[PDB]
Amino acid sequence: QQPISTVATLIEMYTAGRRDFNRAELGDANLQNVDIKGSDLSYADLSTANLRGANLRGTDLSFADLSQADLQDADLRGALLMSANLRQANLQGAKLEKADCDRNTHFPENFDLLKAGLQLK
Repeated sequence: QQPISTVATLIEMYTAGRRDFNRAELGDANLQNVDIKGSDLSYADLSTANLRGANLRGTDLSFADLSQADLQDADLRGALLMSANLRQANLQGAKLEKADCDRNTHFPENFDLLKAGLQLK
């Protein structure tokens, strides 16, 4: 195997039933409105990815680089965000209720974790 490095391939495999996309290199991927719920994206590079409206429910995004990702209106409910880098992510309208984080998750500056519904882990 190899880490996935293209949208086409990610989406082809995901509908093939694959869910391990550990270490995916998708740093500038256009993933607007995709449904990849339940995928393992831990350690992925999504640093300038367009994830607007994406369904990321129940995904494992631990250690992922989402530092300047566009997550507007994305669904992250139940996702694992421990040690993820969301430092300058656009989280407007994103749904984070019951997503899990830890002391090492880097959220944006004014981001209200309580109102967002985050859980510690």
